[PDB]
Amino acid sequence: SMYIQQTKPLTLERTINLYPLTNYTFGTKEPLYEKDSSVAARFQRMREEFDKIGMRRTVEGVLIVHEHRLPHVLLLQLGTTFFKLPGGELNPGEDEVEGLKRLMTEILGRQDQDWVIDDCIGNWWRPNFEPPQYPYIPAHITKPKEHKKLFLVQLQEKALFAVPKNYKLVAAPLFELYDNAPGYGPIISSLPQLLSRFNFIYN
Amino acid sequence: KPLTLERTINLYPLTNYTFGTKEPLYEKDSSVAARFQRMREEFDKIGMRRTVEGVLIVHEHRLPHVLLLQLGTTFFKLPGGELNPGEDEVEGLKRLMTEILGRQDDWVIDDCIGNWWRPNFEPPQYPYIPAHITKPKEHKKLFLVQLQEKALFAVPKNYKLVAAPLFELYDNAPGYGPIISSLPQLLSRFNFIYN
Repeated sequence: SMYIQQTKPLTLERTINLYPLTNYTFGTKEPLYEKDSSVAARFQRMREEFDKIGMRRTVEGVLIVHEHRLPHVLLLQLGTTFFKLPGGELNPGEDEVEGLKRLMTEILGRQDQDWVIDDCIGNWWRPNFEPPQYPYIPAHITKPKEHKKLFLVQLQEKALFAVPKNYKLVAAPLFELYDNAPGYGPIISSLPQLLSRFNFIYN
Repeated sequence: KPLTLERTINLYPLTNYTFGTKEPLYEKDSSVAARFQRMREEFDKIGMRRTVEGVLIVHEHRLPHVLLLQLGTTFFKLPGGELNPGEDEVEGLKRLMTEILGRQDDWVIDDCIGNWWRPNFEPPQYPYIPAHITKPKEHKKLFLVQLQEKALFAVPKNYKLVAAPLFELYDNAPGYGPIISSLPQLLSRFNFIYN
């Protein structure tokens, strides 16, 4: 009866399976402390390291679930108001995906689980030892101080995480992130646009 | 590296392309009111409006620029338009590209870059489907269109084709709208080669 069809290229249509938020639960592991204690000290360390080992390379993972067919991104919350993606700083000679895998495990990994990381979703660059970041390398900037790379991390149907005691794991709908740098910063707030190309299935 | 981890794209100078001039193209709707009425009437007929849009990119001194169509001082748009019922999205975009930028006298489209959704017969659009919206009235799909090394475009008299740098678009929703101004973000995953 039926004819056999191709296969669409995954560049044209990238399909991702999403599962209920209630399929994902977490436990508690030992606290993970911030290396820097202030915004002034954060850019001092960044400056000190740049003179020695060059541009900082950070990688971040975007984990997506659904609740009633609405995509939600998983975020780490430190002390109510500071939201972040799981991820961090690569070591100087470290591969990007392997690095993110190590950092994903450090921050979310159970203690008794392999990460599927096959999609780059965007890049952000920091021209100066200062807050501003851009989804491009700004004109005339030859040595940016940080390169931040974002990846989509696909979840299995069910996952159990272990989260450092000082953090909470939350789930934010794309409509709460959209146009909301005050609440989530310029990177997390633009995930709705960065994620708009994926064809999500709601399982 | 897999194409899902690294898309490498070839960019060429803006001096590798010329503009031509053909006959004026006029919009199917004569006003803003009339534009949202036709959408209403057609949704009754054939359902959700399907539109497709192309992002054509060049470089100027190692800097990426998006090609936009300008309708006099303030109004900017991407090349694209409405698909016919049951039309292939990529073939439809190719038809619409030629209708706009092709002359009287060969588009490479391999990447989807974004999706936008219109919940009501009104201006606001979103890069996701809003809560409780089961019937969006328009679905807009965006593709990176890959340019040949050199090309000749034909631009209708009432339009100007302009090359907009990404820094001009970024965080400039009032100048360019929520879609055009978010193209820097949508293009950030690509690895551009400046030939």
